[PDB]
Amino acid sequence: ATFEIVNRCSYTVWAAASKGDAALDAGGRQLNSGESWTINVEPGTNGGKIWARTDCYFDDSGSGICKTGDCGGLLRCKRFGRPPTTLAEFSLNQYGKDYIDISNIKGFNVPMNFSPTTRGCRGVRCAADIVGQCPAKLKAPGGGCNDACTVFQTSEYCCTTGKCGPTEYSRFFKRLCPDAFSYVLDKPTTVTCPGSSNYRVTFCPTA
Repeated sequence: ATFEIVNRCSYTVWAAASKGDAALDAGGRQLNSGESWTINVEPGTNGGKIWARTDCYFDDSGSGICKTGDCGGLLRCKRFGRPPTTLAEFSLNQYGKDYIDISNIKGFNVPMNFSPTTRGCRGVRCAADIVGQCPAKLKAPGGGCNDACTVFQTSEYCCTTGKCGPTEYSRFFKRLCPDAFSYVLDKPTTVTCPGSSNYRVTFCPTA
């Protein structure tokens, strides 16, 4: 119900929180190095995601653009962010439980730790330097490292028929970040927590 979004990176980022068809709390906010943003997420939200955006520019009305994770050019996101985007995923109060995970299925742009601040479970993280190690063909000019489905648009990478296996590209993300989904059908890396737990999403955790 309460998430703290901390930016431990030495660079500014524009946090974002959405569930695809609506914002979570204010949906987005500028987050300078060291600043923390506290938001409230309604119990039961399904398919919620938190992520960071880099190199953004917003006018007074709140309209603009970012190089990674841009959401329809809005400061306060309603829709999901545009790849590459390391994703903090969660579905709350699902059958008495809470479910969280980190995903690289949509690429990686910023290192991240996702941990409960209440008891009953553990957190997950993906802090390796994926952007610096990013394969030549996946590097995104705007910054970040694209997932292979975003770059090649193939049934295999996008797991279109719900029938797909790991790939050299998915193995890259998996190699650097074991505890994060590297592709749609990756062995679940989801964590189960008590219903209504509180959480903290830290960007650049080992920074």
